Amino acid sequence: MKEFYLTVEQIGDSIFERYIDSNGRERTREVEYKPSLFAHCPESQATKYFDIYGKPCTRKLFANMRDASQWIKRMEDIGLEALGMDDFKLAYLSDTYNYEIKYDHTKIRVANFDIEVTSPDGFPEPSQAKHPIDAITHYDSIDDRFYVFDLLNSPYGNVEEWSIEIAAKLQEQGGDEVPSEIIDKIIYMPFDNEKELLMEYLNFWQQKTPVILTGWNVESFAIPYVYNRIKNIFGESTAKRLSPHRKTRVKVIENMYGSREIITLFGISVLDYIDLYKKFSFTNQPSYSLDYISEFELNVGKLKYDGPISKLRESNHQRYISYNIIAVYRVLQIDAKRQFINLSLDMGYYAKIQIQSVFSPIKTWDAIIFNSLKEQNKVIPQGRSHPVQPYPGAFVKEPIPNRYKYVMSFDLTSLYPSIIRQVNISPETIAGTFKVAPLHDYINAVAERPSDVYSCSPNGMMYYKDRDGVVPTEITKVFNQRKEHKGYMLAAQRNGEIIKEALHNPNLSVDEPLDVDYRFDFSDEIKEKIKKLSAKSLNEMLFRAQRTEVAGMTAQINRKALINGLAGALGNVWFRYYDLRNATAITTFGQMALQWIERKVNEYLNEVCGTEGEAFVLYGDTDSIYVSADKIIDKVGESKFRDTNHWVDFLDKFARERMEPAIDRGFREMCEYMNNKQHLMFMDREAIAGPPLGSKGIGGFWTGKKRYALNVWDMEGTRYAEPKLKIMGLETQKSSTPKAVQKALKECIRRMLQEGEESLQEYFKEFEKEFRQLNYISIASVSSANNIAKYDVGGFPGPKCPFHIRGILTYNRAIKGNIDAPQVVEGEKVYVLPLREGNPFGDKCIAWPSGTEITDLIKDDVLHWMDYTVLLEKTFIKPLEGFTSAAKLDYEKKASLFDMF
DNA sequence: TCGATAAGCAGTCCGCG
DNA sequence: GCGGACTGCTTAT
Ligand SMILES: Cc1cn([C@H]2C[C@H](O)[C@@H](COP(=O)(O)OP(=O)(O)OP(=O)(O)O)O2)c(=O)[nH]c1=O
Ligand SMILES: [Ca+2]
Ligand SMILES: [Ca+2]
Ligand SMILES: [Ca+2]
Ligand SMILES: [Ca+2]
Ligand SMILES: [Ca+2]
Repeated sequence: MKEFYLTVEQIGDSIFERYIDSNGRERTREVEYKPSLFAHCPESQATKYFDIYGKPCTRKLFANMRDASQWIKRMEDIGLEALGMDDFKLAYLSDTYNYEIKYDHTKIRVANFDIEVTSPDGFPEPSQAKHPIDAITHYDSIDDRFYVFDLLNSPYGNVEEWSIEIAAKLQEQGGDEVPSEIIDKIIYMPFDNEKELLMEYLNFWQQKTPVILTGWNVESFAIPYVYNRIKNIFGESTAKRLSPHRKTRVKVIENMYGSREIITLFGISVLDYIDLYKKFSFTNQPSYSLDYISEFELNVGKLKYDGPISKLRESNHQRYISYNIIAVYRVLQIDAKRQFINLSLDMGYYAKIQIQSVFSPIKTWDAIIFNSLKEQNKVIPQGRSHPVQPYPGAFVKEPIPNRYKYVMSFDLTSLYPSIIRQVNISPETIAGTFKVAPLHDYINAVAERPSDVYSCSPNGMMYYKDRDGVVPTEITKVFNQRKEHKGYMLAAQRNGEIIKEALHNPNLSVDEPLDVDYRFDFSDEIKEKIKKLSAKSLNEMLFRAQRTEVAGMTAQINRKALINGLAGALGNVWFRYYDLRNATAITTFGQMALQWIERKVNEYLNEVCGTEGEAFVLYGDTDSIYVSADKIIDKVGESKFRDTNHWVDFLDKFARERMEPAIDRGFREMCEYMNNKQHLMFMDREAIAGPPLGSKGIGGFWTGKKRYALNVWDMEGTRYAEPKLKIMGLETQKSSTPKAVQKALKECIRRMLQEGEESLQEYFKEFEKEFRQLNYISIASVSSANNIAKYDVGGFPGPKCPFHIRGILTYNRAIKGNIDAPQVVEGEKVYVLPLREGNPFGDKCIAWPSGTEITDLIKDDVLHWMDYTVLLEKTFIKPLEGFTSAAKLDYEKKASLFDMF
């Protein structure tokens, strides 16, 4: 097999590399790598190395990496550019793996672990590590085993061995319900003392050294705790055995308001799953506790136990260990669904970076571009310092707030990367500038044509047309990957809808789910078989289809994020290729493209309708337009349609056969006007929206920019079994909105769009009547909590204290003198509830850690004093008033002359 | 929260005769 | 009461 790296590090003048050799074995080597860097040289000096601008360079080969680094410093002292890849391990990988890396995941040791630490005096600080580690569960992907290290004797209590038999039993049998599918994969090791546990853990680690190390909060808690605890008991040298090269570093992570420490383990790639989830999931969650996320992702119930976690080991060691094991498994289950480890491996090996560098789009692109240029013997420029400067972004149209009955939307494919490719925007393709007119002059095609030679953006930039820049070349490769995965995602989605339709008529039989590839549209044969399947088999196929869609989503949306990240990186001062001329060339072109096509679409539809100056485009944001289709429907007449699907088909046909060719013509003209390299503005129909045929539903409404709701029948070619609400920006979509209120507001919107005013009024009256029965957590607002200390003046709110911070201060006074009470953590999220006048907490609100029940000794008081009236007005009535006033609708029935009867 | 801009709403402070 | 200036937070793209 072809060899591939596992990890790479620079330690002084050595590269330490772990890799898989040609026989599939894991090996380690130390290489005295001699790096090369570059200086510009005279034209008269023959060379094969040229910088990205075609200027000749001489290669300087250094005796060692320290010499190269020192040379860079002296070049800065002299005032001359030191060219080349200054991150020597990236150059090492580029030299050692000079081919497309083919990796085998089955050879990569992926470790998932979780520790338990009993602490009687609050949160066990990892930097102090003053309490015994009393459980470790460590799952190894190569062995496919859960290794459980269980401390039986502690200063906080001596316990009996954990029982695998009780663990397996149902909770209704007094068991822990450790899933049957992992029971046979548990290797249980009890220990008489903590020293023996840790020494054995280190020996085990030495034998089965993680390449990828993950878990939940492992980077911020488990790893620093283990390192520091071992350091405290045994000394530094023993603690450093967590690194295969025996090198570690305390790394200070700084943010806007403070800093924290993590432990860098040289020769390991830590991908904390909480951070993978935050980067790759495109959710914003009210809580990031593993129980919360597990419930959300997997629909598994919260791990239930009695009493505080600090007393769980002594009271119920059996459950304590079982829950530690289950916690490790839950992360594996989330990964089986979301496939973020797979994604990280894919991207990391593609870029030829340390796998953990996938968190950095700048590092990822630096390596991709470096490797690409190196293939041509080209030499990358030195990174430079730049002052942070604001720059303009997208255009967003101001909508007229209203109901909008029939709506068809259109959206440009991968806009910013398509602009880069079309215009040919790259550091080395800049050709010069032209004299800019106001943007509206380009939008209306009245400005002078920018160039007859070069490809242009309306920000004034011109670009070469003779050859693709490296940025366009490399962005295209990843775009093509993204496109393939999006195809699989949408097929799985369409396949899901076929199964949903079939589920209306399940067969009374005993059968099996069909063995099918959900990434491809179901054949006629598969469709016929599906229509004969039981509900049991259909539901299993639906689950599998949806899992396939999720896998496709992960792969596509994050490749989209990477390519959009390249466009963004051009506006980040830390990027080697930072250039506001290029960043603004993209964003300004986008503003033109949107408003240009708004004009073209209005012109086309006014022509087909025989009108003049009417606005068919009601809204647009960045690269999308929303077109009022009322007049199109009315031209045939609603009476002519058999059912909802009939007019959806009609609009689908109209969009594809009439509107898209008109849009294409408009963009081809724009390409000519800007003299671009290649026409790549591809705007396709996205949504078809409207009320159900014959209903009083309003179809859709806008309240303002980035705030709208549509009743969608078809999305990008997926024809839904049931209409789907596309709600953007409204409170139903905000993690800050109480859970039960999101739900209520969504139903109000559903009724508005699908059923009409009277239905909305019926629901509102009921919610208002019953909402005080809702669980307090379900009606609590959510907020991130920053700068608690800034606004804390002797335990009371300082000037300008935010509402949620005031709530935290209230909580802090209420729990004062309790080392056991859950502390609000700076930077994390809180639930917030308003309090009625004259409450014993002495303020108008209280807040506590999100994803948790408020502590028992104040819970009863919070419940008694919760201000339901304020809660309803602020979170429910105010947003609903916004929706209905925009839609020109009343949520309460207005008095009429009929009331006389 | 270590790892592009536009723009919405909640809330504080305080003016607005 | 509402709005503008400002902070804080959370979206859409
Ligand atoms: C979502 C997103 C978009 N954008 C910019 C770049 C996008 O090209 C542009 C439009 O966003 P989208 O329409 O969401 O995405 P897209 O056009 O890139 O891809 P597609 O429609 O094919 O799924 O907005 C960002 O800069 N960062 C982001 O995170
Ligand atoms: Ca735990
Ligand atoms: Ca788009
Ligand atoms: Ca599309
Ligand atoms: Ca059937
Ligand atoms: Ca879009």
